[PDB]
Amino acid sequence: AECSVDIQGNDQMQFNTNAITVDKSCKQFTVNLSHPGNLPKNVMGHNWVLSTAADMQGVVTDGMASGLDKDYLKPDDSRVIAHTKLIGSGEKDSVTFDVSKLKEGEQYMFFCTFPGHSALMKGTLTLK
Ligand SMILES: [Cu+2]
Repeated sequence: AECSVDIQGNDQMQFNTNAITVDKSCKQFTVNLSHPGNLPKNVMGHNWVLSTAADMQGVVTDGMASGLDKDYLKPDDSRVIAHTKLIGSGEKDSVTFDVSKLKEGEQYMFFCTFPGHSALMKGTLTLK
């Protein structure tokens, strides 16, 4: 089983994957995010945030009102399962989480919470 995935967030406000499959055999799953763009995090910042499909809209909405200093995330938001930090050009960050935090038959969504980005920067994550 491949228990990790390398994802990129660029200046065109896009992730390089629209779907992630987490194999059931994995105990932990790792997401390695990088920013191959030229723009700084205050204008084109990207983070990889995971939540259930049902909680996405809430996380994104409250996230934007939180500000840059809060990584565009509502402090202690229980709806967030896992997340990388907000990164800009030339930066990278990884996040590892327990696969047991996920369940079969529930749709998950990964997305960037920087203002307006989730319009394009989002995708599905499923446990199979
Ligand atoms: Cu972004």
